[PDB]
Amino acid sequence: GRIAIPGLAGAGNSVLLVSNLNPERVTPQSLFILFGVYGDVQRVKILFNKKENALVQMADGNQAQLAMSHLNGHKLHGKPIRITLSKHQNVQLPREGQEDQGLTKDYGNSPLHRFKKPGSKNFQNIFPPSATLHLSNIPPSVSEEDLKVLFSSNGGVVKGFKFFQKDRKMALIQMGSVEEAVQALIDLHNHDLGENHHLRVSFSKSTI
RNA sequence: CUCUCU
RNA sequence: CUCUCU
Repeated sequence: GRIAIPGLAGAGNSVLLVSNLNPERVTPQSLFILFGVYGDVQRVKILFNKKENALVQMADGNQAQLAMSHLNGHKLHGKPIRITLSKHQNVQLPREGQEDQGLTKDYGNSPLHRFKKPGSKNFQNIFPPSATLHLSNIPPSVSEEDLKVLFSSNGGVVKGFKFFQKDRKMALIQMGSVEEAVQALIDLHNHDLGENHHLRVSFSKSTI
């Protein structure tokens, strides 16, 4: 009789097979915002411009499971994303400053995101995609009237909005749909006014 | 000059 | 049509 495949037992891999995307319209940064709220990309391999495919490396297999749970089938920019638990474990990283520039993005020392093992404070603000938003790291350099233009730029129905007088880094906001709220996260998370002064974006725990 | 719930 | 194109 023929031989078997001993590598077929390869589960809990911490990588994701990320497939069926439109690489014409979704960047390593858009991926990084999404997968990095859910579970923290250490790397983003993209194969080439018409493979329609990527091979993501996340912090842990349970965090990869949660990212998959929110992103397998996701509606962004055109095509529905496809995902599975992969078969790999690491990516090689090409060179010191070549092709890692967009096709093997090193987030192992990210400029602005990280996670740890479960039970850390890092997990406290992960919420499922909802029409209601919770917004943070907001500088004195903007007001209510500016933040309306940010979320209106999405197209764009701002339902609701209350600034946080109690703790002035923050606001609560709401949109007319979940897809508006999702694309407002994809847009405005890390919209930079300065070196630490940028928008930070989650879905809400609670209502306005 | 760093993280996120009213 | 589902994975390392340096």
